[PDB]
Amino acid sequence: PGWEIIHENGRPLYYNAEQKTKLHYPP
Repeated sequence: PGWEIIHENGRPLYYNAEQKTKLHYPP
């Protein structure tokens, strides 16, 4: 929960503020 999706340097990557996480794909 909390994970989202935004733009880092041009590509849409997964975001997360609830746990302060980031990525481009799930586990």
